[PDB]
Amino acid sequence: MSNSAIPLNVVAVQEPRLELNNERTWVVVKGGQQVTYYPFPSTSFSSNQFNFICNPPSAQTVLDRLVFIQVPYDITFTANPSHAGITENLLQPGRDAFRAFPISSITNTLNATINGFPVNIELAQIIHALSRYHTPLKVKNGWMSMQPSFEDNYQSYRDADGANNNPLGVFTSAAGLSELPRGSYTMNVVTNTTTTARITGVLYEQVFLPPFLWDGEQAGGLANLTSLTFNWVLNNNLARIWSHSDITNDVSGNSTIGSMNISFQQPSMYLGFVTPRLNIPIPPRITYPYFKLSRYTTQFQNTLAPNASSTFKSNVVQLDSIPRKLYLFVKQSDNVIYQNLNNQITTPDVFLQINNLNLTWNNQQGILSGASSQNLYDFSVQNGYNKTWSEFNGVTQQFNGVSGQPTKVIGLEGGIVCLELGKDVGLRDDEAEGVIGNFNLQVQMTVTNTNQYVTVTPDMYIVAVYDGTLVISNTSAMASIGVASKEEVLNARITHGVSYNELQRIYG
Amino acid sequence: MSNSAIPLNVVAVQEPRLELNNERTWVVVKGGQQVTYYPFPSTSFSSNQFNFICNPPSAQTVLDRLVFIQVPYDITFTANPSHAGITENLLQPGRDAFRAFPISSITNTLNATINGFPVNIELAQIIHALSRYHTPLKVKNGWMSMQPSFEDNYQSYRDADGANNNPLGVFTSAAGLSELPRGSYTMNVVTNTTTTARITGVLYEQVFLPPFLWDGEQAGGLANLTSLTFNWVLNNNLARIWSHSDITNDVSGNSTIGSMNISFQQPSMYLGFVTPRLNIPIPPRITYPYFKLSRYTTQFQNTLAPNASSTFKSNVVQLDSIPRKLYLFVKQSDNVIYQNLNNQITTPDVFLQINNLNLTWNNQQGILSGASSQNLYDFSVQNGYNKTWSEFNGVTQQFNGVSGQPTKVIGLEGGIVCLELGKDVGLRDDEAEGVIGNFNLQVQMTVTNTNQYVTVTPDMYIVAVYDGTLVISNTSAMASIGVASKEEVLNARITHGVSYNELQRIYG
Amino acid sequence: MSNSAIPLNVVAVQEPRLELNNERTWVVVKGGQQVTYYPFPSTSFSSNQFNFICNPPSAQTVLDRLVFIQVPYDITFTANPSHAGITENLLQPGRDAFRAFPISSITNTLNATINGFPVNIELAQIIHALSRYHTPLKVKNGWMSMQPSFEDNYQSYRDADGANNNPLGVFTSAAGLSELPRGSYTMNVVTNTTTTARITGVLYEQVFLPPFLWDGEQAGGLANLTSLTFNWVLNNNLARIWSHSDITNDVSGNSTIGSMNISFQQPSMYLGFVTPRLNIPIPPRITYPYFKLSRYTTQFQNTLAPNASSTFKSNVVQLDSIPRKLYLFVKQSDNVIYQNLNNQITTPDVFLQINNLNLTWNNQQGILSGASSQNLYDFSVQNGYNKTWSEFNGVTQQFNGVSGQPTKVIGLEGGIVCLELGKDVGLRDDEAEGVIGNFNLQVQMTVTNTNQYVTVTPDMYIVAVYDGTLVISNTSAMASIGVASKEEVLNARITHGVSYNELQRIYG
Amino acid sequence: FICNPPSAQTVLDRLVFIQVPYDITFTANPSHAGITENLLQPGRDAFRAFP
Repeated sequence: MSNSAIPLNVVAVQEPRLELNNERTWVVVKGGQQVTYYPFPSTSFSSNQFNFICNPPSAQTVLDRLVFIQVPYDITFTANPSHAGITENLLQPGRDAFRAFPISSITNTLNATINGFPVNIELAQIIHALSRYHTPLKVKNGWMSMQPSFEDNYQSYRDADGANNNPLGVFTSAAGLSELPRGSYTMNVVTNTTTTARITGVLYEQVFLPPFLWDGEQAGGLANLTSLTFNWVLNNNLARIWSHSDITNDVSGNSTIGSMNISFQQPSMYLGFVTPRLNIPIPPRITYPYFKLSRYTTQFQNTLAPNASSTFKSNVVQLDSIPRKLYLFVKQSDNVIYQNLNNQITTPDVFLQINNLNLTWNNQQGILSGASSQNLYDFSVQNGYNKTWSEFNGVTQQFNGVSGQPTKVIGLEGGIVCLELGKDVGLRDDEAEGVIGNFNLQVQMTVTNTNQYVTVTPDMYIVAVYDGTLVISNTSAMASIGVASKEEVLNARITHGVSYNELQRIYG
Repeated sequence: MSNSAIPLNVVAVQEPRLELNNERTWVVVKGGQQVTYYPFPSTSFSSNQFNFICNPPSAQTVLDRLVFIQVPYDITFTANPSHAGITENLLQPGRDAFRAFPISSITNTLNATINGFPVNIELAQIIHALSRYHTPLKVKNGWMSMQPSFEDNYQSYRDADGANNNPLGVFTSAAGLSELPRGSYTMNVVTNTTTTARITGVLYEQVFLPPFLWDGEQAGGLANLTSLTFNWVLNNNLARIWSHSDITNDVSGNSTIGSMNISFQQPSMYLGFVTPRLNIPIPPRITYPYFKLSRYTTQFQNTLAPNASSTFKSNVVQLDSIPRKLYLFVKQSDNVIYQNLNNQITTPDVFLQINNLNLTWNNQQGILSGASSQNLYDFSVQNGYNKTWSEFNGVTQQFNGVSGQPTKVIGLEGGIVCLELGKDVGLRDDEAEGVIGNFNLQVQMTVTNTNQYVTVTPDMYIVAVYDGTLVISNTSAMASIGVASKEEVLNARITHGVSYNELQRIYG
Repeated sequence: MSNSAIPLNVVAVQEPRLELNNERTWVVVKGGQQVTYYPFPSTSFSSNQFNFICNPPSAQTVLDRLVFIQVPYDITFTANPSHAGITENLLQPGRDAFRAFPISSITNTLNATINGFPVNIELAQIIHALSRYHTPLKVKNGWMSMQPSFEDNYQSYRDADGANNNPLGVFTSAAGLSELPRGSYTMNVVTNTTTTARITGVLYEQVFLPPFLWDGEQAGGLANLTSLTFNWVLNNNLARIWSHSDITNDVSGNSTIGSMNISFQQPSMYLGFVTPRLNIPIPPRITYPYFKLSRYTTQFQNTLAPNASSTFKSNVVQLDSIPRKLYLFVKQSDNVIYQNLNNQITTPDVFLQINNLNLTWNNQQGILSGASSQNLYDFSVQNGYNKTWSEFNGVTQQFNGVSGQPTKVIGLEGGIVCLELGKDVGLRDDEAEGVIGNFNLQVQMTVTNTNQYVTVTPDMYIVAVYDGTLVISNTSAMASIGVASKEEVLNARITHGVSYNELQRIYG
Repeated sequence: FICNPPSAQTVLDRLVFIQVPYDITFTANPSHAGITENLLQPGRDAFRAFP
């Protein structure tokens, strides 16, 4: 073992088939009596907003972390003059089902308040970008399963048809043990005929936003609470619920659908209070890890079309502590596409293809000054991108064998680049993930439009996410955002106790 | 770090791109010399039952856990009178296959014995429930691979044709890197015509039993046995092996296929016997974990069709130990569907969707009642259920273009629950999962038949599993269940050292 | 206690739902300042060979391990007389793509000298068999996604279309969240008509060989080089880079395609150097792991068609030391398939099916003699083979319903049996996977041809990874095999601390 | 009907009932036909109890 260059300690291991002797230990798994599910109905729900107020039955019963809300709906579509003619029923087999995920993609903001202190997300904007990280296949089949979940891979629905991974298709055509397309999801059709269609059935969505979870892995649930309350509020159009594919759109211009009407009925909310065993006691005061996500958008001009390039820069945005990570991407601008039921229904949620990023921390100019666009797709994947290199930089050259119509090109969805802040960006001496505060950040990346058909006005985004502890001791909830001392983030002993692979799990 | 509401300890770990220093030892992996595999041919195989006896090469051998049996078969179908025609070829491309898993669904029971003490899980029924449960896609493409294993997901084959996820499809049409359909299994067809078919082949099955694992993890193999012996008994019906879609049959319940005859030849099992290094000694008395499964059933003789709901009580059952975990699924009941070749060959293995399951403990009444079928699906995907929410509570719409024939619904698959008691049942203090004191349960559950065409008569199953240690020593095998004493569950010190996500991989 | 003498220890773990006390420690993640990536364009790249010279900035700046090289390319074709004609575009919708992975398959060898001492791995023949091995579904969509990736299942491209997993096909037809067929990759198509076609893109390639990677699973990167240099040499033929399917070509028959010219444009590597922070200091000399990939090959004069079997009887190859792993397969021979192009493009890379393997490793002289050909597959899969058993030993029955054309069999690739040395082959006591000695092995295996059309002329392969540590201390790089000694290997005390799946990860 | 108690300090009285407005259309099959009496008959027609 020694005798080669440096000497090294020697150790031996056992091929797994035979331990055989090692100390065997019998382990009993304790769990407090009375795990029960209590469904609260909504107090004071409205078309554009819902409200709940749920009290854990008693102080000292731990409430688990996964929660969700089921909301029954309805819809009616109507044929409009004068799309040149309509033959056949408005809804088609492979043409249309919900956007993914339907309820939250309409939500403006979701605020929840716990033990008297409020904690909010901004759901409408974050989710599609947040959704690609970092669901392994196993976990897209996990809890994700409840709402429709197939992310829109295609840059314009029209071209999707008629394909095997067409994002909105019938349950058949899914290949065995995979993600089923959005059109698989079930609901009644009261009636469906030319000139009119009515449809109805109850659909679930998970509450997102920390400390509530939506992933593989469980964790210790909040207790001891005295209050809770979950206020939604949904942005005003409500046409973004449904999807469409423009193949069926009339040749000159117009659509079959305009216009549509959406309901909701009282929606319940499902949570689970687990009281614990008398003998084992639970601390008087206790601390949970809580993240806190923010968005910053900046629209740019002029629009680029049909597939040309340009550059964009952002004004300096100053933050209060290094965020855990920072997402970036360039979406088709919202100010456009909120015209018309038609546009809102037809258009997909995919980004524009980043051909190079250059960003700058205060006092460092040109981080990743000349990093391969492709090399950006290298990390993450490292933080969990989970979609082939072809999705990233999406354009697929597909050719046809006949004389002599030229071969058509498909836009395939741009990328969303995420750099973990301490690890990938690089960071000065005596600074760390939750230290405070006040550094400036400015990012100038360049984008190519890929989408063939439409002239796309663009827009940039940034997302931050902050590491933060939150102590909740009944009755109150002080949550601090700078939890590490500058002089104690320098000179902390290192440790090979925990592998950095382990931290990859605890996420939000 | 401190300066929080509570002071917390600090440690620093580095990003993985540079460790870079630590004490990195070299490591020799030393497992015993002389591995080998024998092919024991079965003395006294008949048409009803197979039976082998296998003794280890000698003392000082550790038999490895993975065991499997291979068995050359032969089948002749014959066209029946007088559905004719009958035009075209008996057997079609994506209409016929084996049923998955074949030689396991036919066999009644599989008793083996170690050192004189007989362990034995009866196979029929149980396999179909367990198969779905613990396997993910990485495991499925491992050993599980040998037998046909694309488990049925269409309420009836009739509609199944011909989507890219048809359970009995040809190997072409299964996406790359997914579960392939049952018609991909090599069998060589000496002839296929109208009025005649004959197929020769050999097929592998994985002995399923408590001691053996059938999943990829490998753990110490049974040392140190002197004798071993297997025993399979096949049900006399034996036509259950083949599966065959409805579509071709007609005009009215006339199926082409009736009736075939199946023979077998000379089945042989394979065991792998390692012998450990002479230097390193193995203890004279070892203790393995040993799980014991046993299914209780009550069939009620009522019918419901095609989509009505109702409810039934499973009926009292007394027990001495609380099981580790318990499954509960209402399936289509076999007293019907065994008469006629017709029913026997074409009816798929799926179960009925559940609306609400409500269990009652001993004197509890009780319990877990108020949990939406939606919430019932949360646990488990937590112990690994591996299907979407779509397949569970399975019934899905399909849209229909052209005017004005109505859109048609498609039944998908049944939902099969499972709740490890301590984790999901809730339990009175002093009662770990696997002690011994007297208590009894009954389970009542509402259910709906979702399949579209046949009157289906239900029944129930409750499959419990008990934990205990089986101590193998030379020469004998004591088995103990309820190894903990009731006083001992109180006053057992909690260890943070072990974690719960580990115990999911120790199953089971 | 107790109750299972020998009585065992009892520890009680908590439910995952509730802890709720244990040491919550805030973990400051820290990695040194200023990561940066720089693209190294080659000077003296030529169409036949190309080579880059790229040192790190200084000593004491850790160099990352994943490196990759992108190469812009230009290809034109010409219509081949006298199959003509010949209607339709040369290229076809799903009859043509890149062979995967392209750059490596065409390149004869590749040498990357570290800190002055050269390390090289013939790349042309090794990669195809090593590829199938260590890649899960997660990783296939991870880094490796960058080049065309989808591997060959069918034995003759001719048959496969139109199949949902036919390896060359447009993006549509590929189901969601899976390995996509090689057609979907990008290439600007400038002109395509009968009698010509011109195409150009920029295609990526990971550099392969140790210490670089690969499966990430990122690890401690190389520090501290002073110089680093890469050369590739590319086989003269160069036509091997394209694919094609036999279906298009004429009956006799001539191929529609011959001939074609390929070029390159500046092609450039990409590698990023972190630099460490002032607080934490990195050692003067550090030791990495490192493996080498030998290849030994022997070919036989006897041919066998269309689907008959025989045996060999491999030439004795003598091995320098016990090697970590061995892969041994029988492929179609390289002597043929380098003449006349048509076959050279048409032929796929799949192996032949193994019926019995029996090899004389260490005076045992019978090894795996009587182990069922199925059994090898399973034991190998314990090493990650990631392909369903059906495809290993590939031959598949597919029948039809038209009276009365005979059913046809498809050839489906063979397997590549691999056997880790301590775990599978067994070793005389006193032998470990590192230890230097002098022994030689001679394989002896039967093989059956499966593909229906061509007369295969077979040949053997045997690949092995040696194990040893390499120590980089500027400016030096002594590498050593056989680091542990024989007196040392025996007597080495075994740990229970580290386990075995850990030793599964550090593969390279 | 998902309804919430007003204060949770107010006892809820035990008798509860619902009311459903409803609408039926009858029509005659041919044959039996015909038929010459009103499709609803003075003494031969009612709701089943309790409907």
